Amino acid sequence: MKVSVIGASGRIGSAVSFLLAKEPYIKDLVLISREKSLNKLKGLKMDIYDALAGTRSDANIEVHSDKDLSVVDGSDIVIITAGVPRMSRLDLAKINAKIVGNYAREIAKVCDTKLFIITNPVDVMTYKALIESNYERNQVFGLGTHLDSLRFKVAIAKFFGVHIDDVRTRIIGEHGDTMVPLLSATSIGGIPINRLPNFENFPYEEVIDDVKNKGKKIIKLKGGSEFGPASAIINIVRCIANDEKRLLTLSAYLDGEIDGIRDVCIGVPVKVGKNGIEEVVPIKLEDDEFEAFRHSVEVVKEYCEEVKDI
Amino acid sequence: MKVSVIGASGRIGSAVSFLLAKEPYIKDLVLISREKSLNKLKGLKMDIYDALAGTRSDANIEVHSDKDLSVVDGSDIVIITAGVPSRLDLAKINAKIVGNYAREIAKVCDTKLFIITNPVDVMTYKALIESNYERNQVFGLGTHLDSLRFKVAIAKFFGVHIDDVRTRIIGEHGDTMVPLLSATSIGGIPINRLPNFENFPYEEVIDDVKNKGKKIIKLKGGSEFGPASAIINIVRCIANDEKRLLTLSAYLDGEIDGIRDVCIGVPVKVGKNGIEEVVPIKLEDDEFEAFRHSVEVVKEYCEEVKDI
Amino acid sequence: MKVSVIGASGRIGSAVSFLLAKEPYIKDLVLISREKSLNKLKGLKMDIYDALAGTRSDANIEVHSDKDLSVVDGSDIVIITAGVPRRLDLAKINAKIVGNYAREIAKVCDTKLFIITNPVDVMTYKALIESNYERNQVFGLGTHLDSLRFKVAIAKFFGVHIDDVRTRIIGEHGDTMVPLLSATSIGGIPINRLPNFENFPYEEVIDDVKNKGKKIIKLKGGSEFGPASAIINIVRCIANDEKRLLTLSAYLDGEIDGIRDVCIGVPVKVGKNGIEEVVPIKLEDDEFEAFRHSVEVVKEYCEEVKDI
Amino acid sequence: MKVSVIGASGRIGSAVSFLLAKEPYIKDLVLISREKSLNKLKGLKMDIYDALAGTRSDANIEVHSDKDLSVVDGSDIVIITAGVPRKEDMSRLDLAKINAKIVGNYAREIAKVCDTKLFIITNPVDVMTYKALIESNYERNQVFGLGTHLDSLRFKVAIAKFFGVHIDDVRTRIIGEHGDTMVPLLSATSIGGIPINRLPNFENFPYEEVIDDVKNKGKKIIKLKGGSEFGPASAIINIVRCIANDEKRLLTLSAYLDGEIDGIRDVCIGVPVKVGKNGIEEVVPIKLEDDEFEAFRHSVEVVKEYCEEVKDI
Ligand SMILES: NC(=O)C1=CN([C@@H]2O[C@H](COP(=O)(O)OP(=O)(O)OC[C@H]3O[C@@H](n4cnc5c(N)ncnc54)[C@H](OP(=O)(O)O)[C@@H]3O)[C@@H](O)[C@H]2O)C=CC1
Ligand SMILES: NC(=O)C1=CN([C@@H]2O[C@H](COP(=O)(O)OP(=O)(O)OC[C@H]3O[C@@H](n4cnc5c(N)ncnc54)[C@H](OP(=O)(O)O)[C@@H]3O)[C@@H](O)[C@H]2O)C=CC1
Ligand SMILES: NC(=O)C1=CN([C@@H]2O[C@H](COP(=O)(O)OP(=O)(O)OC[C@H]3O[C@@H](n4cnc5c(N)ncnc54)[C@H](OP(=O)(O)O)[C@@H]3O)[C@@H](O)[C@H]2O)C=CC1
Ligand SMILES: NC(=O)C1=CN([C@@H]2O[C@H](COP(=O)(O)OP(=O)(O)OC[C@H]3O[C@@H](n4cnc5c(N)ncnc54)[C@H](OP(=O)(O)O)[C@@H]3O)[C@@H](O)[C@H]2O)C=CC1
Ligand SMILES: [K+]
Ligand SMILES: [K+]
Ligand SMILES: [K+]
Ligand SMILES: [K+]
Repeated sequence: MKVSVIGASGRIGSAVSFLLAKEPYIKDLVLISREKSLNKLKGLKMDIYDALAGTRSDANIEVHSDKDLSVVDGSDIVIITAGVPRMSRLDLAKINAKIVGNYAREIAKVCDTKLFIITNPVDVMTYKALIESNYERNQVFGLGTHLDSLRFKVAIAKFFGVHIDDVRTRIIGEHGDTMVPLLSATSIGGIPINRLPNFENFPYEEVIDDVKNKGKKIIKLKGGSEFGPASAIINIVRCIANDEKRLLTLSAYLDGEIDGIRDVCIGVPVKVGKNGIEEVVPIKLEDDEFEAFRHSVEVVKEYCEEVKDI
Repeated sequence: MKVSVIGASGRIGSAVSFLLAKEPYIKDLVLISREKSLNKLKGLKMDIYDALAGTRSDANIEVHSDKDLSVVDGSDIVIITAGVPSRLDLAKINAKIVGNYAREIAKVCDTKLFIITNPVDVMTYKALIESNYERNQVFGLGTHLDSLRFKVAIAKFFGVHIDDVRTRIIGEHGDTMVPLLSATSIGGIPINRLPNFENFPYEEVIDDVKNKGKKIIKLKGGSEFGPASAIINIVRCIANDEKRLLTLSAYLDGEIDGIRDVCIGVPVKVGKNGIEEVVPIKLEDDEFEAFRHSVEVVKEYCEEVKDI
Repeated sequence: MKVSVIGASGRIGSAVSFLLAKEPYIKDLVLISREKSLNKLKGLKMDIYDALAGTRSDANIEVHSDKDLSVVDGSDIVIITAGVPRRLDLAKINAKIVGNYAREIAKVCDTKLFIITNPVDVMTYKALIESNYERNQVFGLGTHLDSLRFKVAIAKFFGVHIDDVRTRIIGEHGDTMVPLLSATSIGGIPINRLPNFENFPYEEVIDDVKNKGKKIIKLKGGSEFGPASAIINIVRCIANDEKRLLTLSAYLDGEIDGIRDVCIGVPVKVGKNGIEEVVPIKLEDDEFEAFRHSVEVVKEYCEEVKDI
Repeated sequence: MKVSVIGASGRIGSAVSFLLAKEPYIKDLVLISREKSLNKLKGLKMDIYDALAGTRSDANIEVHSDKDLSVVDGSDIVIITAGVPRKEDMSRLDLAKINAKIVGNYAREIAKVCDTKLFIITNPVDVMTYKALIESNYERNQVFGLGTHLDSLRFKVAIAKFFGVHIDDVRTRIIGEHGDTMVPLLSATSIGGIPINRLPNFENFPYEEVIDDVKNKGKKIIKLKGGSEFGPASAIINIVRCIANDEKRLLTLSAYLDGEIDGIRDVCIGVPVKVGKNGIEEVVPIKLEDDEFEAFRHSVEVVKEYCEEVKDI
């Protein structure tokens, strides 16, 4: 497999590149940056190679500028982590829709691939990448409410005193304040947490608000999330690599699977495999959660229109 | 961690010895068998060693007989996979086997006993009584194996990676299972809230699970790799103190409806101290009743093999 | 990746199937046996599925007899473990088995043939000829396993992790082995330079490495976990195009001292396309002479089975 | 296992915390920082936790400051990545004097709390490891640094990218100082176990150029990206794994010598060390060639001079 990370010079880009080179199935890895940042990537290449030596891993890392994206040909996934530093949730959306749109257009002129969008707003940037690439919807997806579901997993596991991996929850909709945390998909060991001791003392609304404000807290404290997002990305790349056909949650295009909702890219239950988003699974939603998903689809559609012509 | 396997010459025993030797935490593995089978273990130690050479692993594998169980001293866990393949007959014969091994082990050291011998929910109770060990240290691999088989059948009907399925079965490792369809979820999403669940043949699936052990015994001769890997998950949770909610044959002292004096498959939080608590999950109505029925039948068998 | 295991009902074939399904790249695994063992395979498929559920792995296992080998088409690799277990007579018996299998596999598709049947060098040669496959596509697990056994012996005498040891044995998987002390290392450090090499019983250890197969057969009934894990390493090298310098039974076409028309254990670069290169390392005169003798006997046995 | 990373707010420290949290044997991870960097660690703990949610891992990350180091009590290892940024206007002696006080104060206060292993990453790593062993008054088997091992992995990268081989198939050793007095052991350099002198095309290996590159690779990574993080962090994890699972592996680390090599004593320098549950369990005295052994004597002499220069800091 060959994966090209556009934005490898950044925080998430560099972490994703190192974790990706370690991945056994990743043979070739193309690190793409703006020409000015290319030296930062040279030092990433060296650093990653050193880690590969101390990880019993190997990869052909390959550092290029963004000038000619023909270096991404043969790549099965092009992870776009490139984003301007932040200026509202709409303003950065116009700047980053410019960036992601140009990257998707040029990538599509060069080859056919799966575009993994990490730039924020991730649902709007995934929609912009799909629009400008003219790629089929199975090929363009963004890491969205999955990172939120991982932060939720942490909160639940720490409260219930279990290995973080034993918790498995799902949050759909916008990677933002209009999240739709599915408490019916929240379980420790496959057992719904409502049926577990002390769920009555679980501060769910506090925990969900904290989950919503965790990205901001990490920006304010360290300067931005890097390892959490990067690990979440390696999961998706591994699913695509080994055709694992897994029910995951990704920002993908809806075309009537869930309540006839179309013309948007939002967090949805999807079956990921070698062909990207193979199907948007229409999981049965409670009435209150389905309403919240409709609302997040409304806000995301408004934002998507504000950058459709960018 | 030092783990001793009693019955390593068997199907499950040899598979579990190879897998445990590969585990990084396992530093000392003590294989044990009847003297008449000790040579089969001497070969096993060799073959596993070569496997360790080709898996980047290392382990100090000692091979001994069951005549001096002092070799199990220092064993964090002792996995008893020893036993012969009439139900009350297998419970009585394997109860002599497991009870003797537990008594002798308890005279050597204070370890945790992982009973794999069948009837597992009864051999686990026999091990606990004949050891006098604290309840938290004796546990058995019961409904967990059945839950992995159910996991397979679901993951194939719904066309997902098996590991995206996560289910749970409680009660007896036997025809009185209590499968928790309310605790069956793909991606955390209950199957009841998933497309095509209507056409999921739950009843056929659970019946095939009930007899999958007998069908492997008929086709291959006995479950070897499935049971072994299931053992390694428990050994890992104990070694790394993962404090995970699993399902094991464990002693009940009233955590679930005052049910006591029974070792049965239950939700248990497992860590460095074996069974750390019997978590009383809120069961459904039909489920809790099939669980009291499984506790009833299992208590019958435990009585039938108490004077053994 | 799709791999077919021809001979999966066997001891080695079953361990190889369980480990191959557990691998993340193996998406399809086609287990093939004679009709008389097809049921044994359908319980292996079940048993492995149960392990895959307990190993967070998944795969699509397909069980078929050897009657119609069209079930192997699409395989990147076909691992032939089918073979009468254990001299020249065994070569003839298994040359018929391997020759017919390679003939019918080559009539079904073009694939890589990983040959485990013994005499592995001779059987790899017979597979190459009877399939008319390219020489980069046919290879066997030969002296690599001897090197892993030498690895165990060295690591134990020197008190180091088994994986810290790295040695090379070339030539035949047998009594014409050519152990290369010049390549035996610990941490990359040649063992001669290490402390206490003067006390290492090299000749006794190599004699033991040669007879280790015979001893595992006498004590347990045949090697399975060692050879299976070794096979996994080779399959993984192909599946990830690791381009690792390994030792495998491969066809020589003059890379080493103009030695040709033989499939013998040699240093090769394994990758996506199989034997990408036979690397002619600098062998001492003594080692090279032993390699020439080994090649001689292997060619004698290869001629004795040239029409079988 | 409980590992305390002092200096986790940095590049090496944060990378190492993330990897250690993922390690299955790490149950407690204590991240320590200056009081002005504690927020940078509370963001780190969160980020790593999210990573542990997406890596099927779990750990109890506790975030404290360097004021009270009674928080590291119970640690099997304390990895000190604390160090000053090497500004261009800083000599070797200047950074040695600056980081000798940092490492010495941390060693003294960590010893006042408990008895643990001190994994020194701060450069000059040999001199800092020596200062930490001295000011901790610990057993010499318990204090050890990451030195020529990283230079060895970089040599491995340069070898495996020249010979067209997987990186892990190359195994080489560099002993001596994590610096210009390095002693690369071409005797201990191999591919698949085959010494590389016995390999096709060793004639054209630019070994001397390669070694000068491996000697300046850290400086180049600093110039380009700002400092290595993943290389040293992964190497650190390898050492922690050998200690935790008692693998008894022959590694190369900065360790104290008490005569194992030609009566060379009173120096923490890069040497072959069998690492296990008890840190440096033996300094293995491998048979170095004459030129190699002279170069090692030289590296020891220079490192002893650096140590005398920071003996009273
Ligand atoms: N929803 C999710 O899952 C998450 C999404 N994110 C998003 O991912 C992005 C990456 O953030 P992060 O990497 O942490 O921060 P960085 O700012 O460190 O990454 C910025 C990267 O984007 C590149 N870049 C900046 N401006 C432009 C431009 N005008 N044109 C092209 N490339 C440009 C930078 O190159 P240079 O080196 O020249 O600056 C650098 O490669 C952010 O947009 C962030 O919002 C963040 C966390 C989680
Ligand atoms: N808990 C679970 O989910 C499962 C448990 N099992 C149970 O575990 C046991 C092992 O099954 P399996 O290994 O597959 O079958 P095997 O018969 O292949 O293994 C038998 C093993 O038990 C030992 N053994 C047999 N009889 C005695 C005896 N009288 N005293 C002491 N040791 C003895 C044997 O030693 P020797 O070779 O010397 O006879 C050998 O080690 C069975 O009781 C089986 O029912 C099996 C599968 C599922
Ligand atoms: N070089 C290596 O690394 C090693 C290679 N080996 C070799 O591999 C072979 C298998 O070893 P092992 O599995 O332990 O032996 P087993 O006897 O345990 O299994 C034999 C397997 O070979 C198949 N087989 C036997 N005879 C025939 C035949 N006439 N036609 C087709 N298939 C046949 C069997 O099918 P069925 O089940 O129907 O009988 C079964 O699949 C042996 O030849 C052995 O020498 C073994 C160890 C080390
Ligand atoms: N042994 C090897 O091969 C390698 C060694 N290193 C060495 O390890 C150290 C860390 O490198 P790196 O993390 O990349 O550099 P950074 O500057 O990125 O991080 C420096 C770290 O050291 C801490 N620190 C700085 N000054 C002091 C002080 N006076 N007292 C206590 N803590 C302090 C910082 O905390 P704050 O946030 O307050 O600044 C921060 O945690 C350096 O000394 C470097 O030379 C690095 C790589 C390889
Ligand atoms: K890789
Ligand atoms: K081990
Ligand atoms: K698989
Ligand atoms: K951990």
